[PDB]
Amino acid sequence: HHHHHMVDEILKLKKEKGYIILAHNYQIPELQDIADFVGDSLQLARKAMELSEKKILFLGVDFMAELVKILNPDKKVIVPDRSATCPMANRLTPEIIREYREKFPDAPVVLFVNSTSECKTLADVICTSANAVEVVKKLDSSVVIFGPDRNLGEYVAEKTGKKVITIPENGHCPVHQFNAESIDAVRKKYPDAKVIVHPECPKPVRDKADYVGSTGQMEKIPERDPSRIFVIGTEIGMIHKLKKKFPDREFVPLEMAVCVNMKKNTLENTLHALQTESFEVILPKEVIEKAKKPILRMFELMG
Ligand code: SF4
Ligand SMILES: [Cl-]
Ligand SMILES: [Cl-]
Repeated sequence: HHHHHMVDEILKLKKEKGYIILAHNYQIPELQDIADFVGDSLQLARKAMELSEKKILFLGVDFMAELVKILNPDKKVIVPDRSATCPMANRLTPEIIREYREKFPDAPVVLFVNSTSECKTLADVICTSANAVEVVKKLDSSVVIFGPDRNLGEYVAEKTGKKVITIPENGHCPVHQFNAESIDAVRKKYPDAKVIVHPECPKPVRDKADYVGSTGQMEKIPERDPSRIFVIGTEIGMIHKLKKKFPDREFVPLEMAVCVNMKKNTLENTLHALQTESFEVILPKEVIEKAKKPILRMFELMG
């Protein structure tokens, strides 16, 4: 009854106070269901650019809320838990970027969107899981600096044939460290299922999958693949999203994988956020201006 109370009050306050709710794919299902749009980080930031509303309640982690703010600088962006963050992103530092630029000055700095806003001010181009191959393909250089995810960087090297210098050392997402034995098991249990895993997964997992793709790419695979069962190698929130879009398919987690930071957002603190209209995401004007440069370069490459 309190969830119904909270859901009803959340819906009431968002209309009353003029908020659009954007939720990342990895939010708990109860928050996905009250959001106006559910998607990946860049998808939500670009969706916000289209909106006539000027107030956004963002449900994800801090670098994503900040990406919304960078591309929507004149909108008020609030989050329910100001400590929700990406530990992988936080392991890459300005000092490491500057060190590697000095070592490899002819190598463009390609930063995965899962990166701090401060790191973005130092990057030559931003990329996402879905466009990293195309972005690195179109760059002039046969060598790039790439971070913060080593698995994604090595996947890009495989697909482009280019040299990819990854930073920091052992940059990785703990959520996507499935083991390849999980794929061996599902091949036995569901011999006709299609296995889709994220490019942030380790190479033995990527190489055993039917598809490697971002969450956005996962959402599009059943549009062209009629298989009845998909096994999904990413954070558990995506199962809810996929089942909602394709109710006549079955979606099976490769393993249970939970991002603790994504789960910091709850109905209760989401309600608190609408009641208090906090916590506002604020970036210095200078950070927004500098971080926009590699984001626009990414838009330009994607043509
Ligand atoms: S799922 Fe991994 S990459 Fe995404 S926010 Fe959580 S820790 Fe960071
Ligand atoms: Cl704006
Ligand atoms: Cl993520």
